[PDB]
Amino acid sequence: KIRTSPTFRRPKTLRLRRQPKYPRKSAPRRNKLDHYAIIKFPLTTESAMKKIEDNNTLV
RNA sequence: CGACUCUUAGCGGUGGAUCACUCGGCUCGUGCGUCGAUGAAGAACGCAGCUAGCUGCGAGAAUUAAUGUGAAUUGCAGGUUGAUCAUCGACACUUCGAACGCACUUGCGGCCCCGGGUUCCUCCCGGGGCUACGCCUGUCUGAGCGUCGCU
Ligand SMILES: [Mg+2]
Ligand SMILES: [Mg+2]
Ligand SMILES: [Mg+2]
Ligand SMILES: [Mg+2]
Ligand SMILES: [Mg+2]
Repeated sequence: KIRTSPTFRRPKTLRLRRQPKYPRKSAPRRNKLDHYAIIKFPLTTESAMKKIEDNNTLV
């Protein structure tokens, strides 16, 4: 071939993709942060009740 | 006289000594002599109907399963096919931390696979699995006017 540049760079190298012979974890972790765990409980204070009454919103 | 002061005694205060108790120490001896990338020691934050501390525990959060035991736990409520305790082999085990995508603000990514938008056509949202350094054996892809062999 021809060398038109004075510098030497590391040649392009083919690299494989991970192909494990066994998953490291037996099962995926259950999603502990779900919709039931998102909401804990509503608020019942004076400001919350007024906010529900007028602003059409929940707390 | 009366006040004040002093002494002694009774009683009452003040104080917490002495004595008697002791689920604590100290010392000696005996058997065993076991941590961690399958993530340790340590730290942080959370978890109880009423819970601050101590203790216990980890979003399955003062505990799940299993076994033994056999009618309680208790401060107040409430509700034998096994209550409560103990054992502990199944399961689970938040964030940091050797701490591991990059940094330490919990900020910013990349790749692959799923569920929402789509009805993959790409974005966007959610979920899951990987993405640290060094090193060993093997595999693949390479480099060298290094040593050569055929053209
Ligand atoms: Mg006196
Ligand atoms: Mg608490
Ligand atoms: Mg049980
Ligand atoms: Mg039982
Ligand atoms: Mg900064």
